[PDB]
Amino acid sequence: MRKIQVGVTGMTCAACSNSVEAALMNVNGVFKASVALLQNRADVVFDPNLVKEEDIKEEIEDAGFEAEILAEEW
Ligand SMILES: [Li+]
Ligand SMILES: [Zn+2]
Repeated sequence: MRKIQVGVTGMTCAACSNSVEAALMNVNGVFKASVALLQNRADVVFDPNLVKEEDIKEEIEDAGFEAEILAEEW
């Protein structure tokens, strides 16, 4: 696995953050998704054999938000 810190804009309630988490957990290859409503962040642990950063970004976009990778954690 690798871990990325994704920036997300548009989340303004608990349901929003939950929706982003749910969306991410439905992406094949994503092991863990932790969303921080207050910080415009979604931290994602994923298997690069099965999914990449762009796909993670796209899943968040498809959910209804805007996203870009902020940093690689490990
Ligand atoms: Li925010
Ligand atoms: Zn909301």
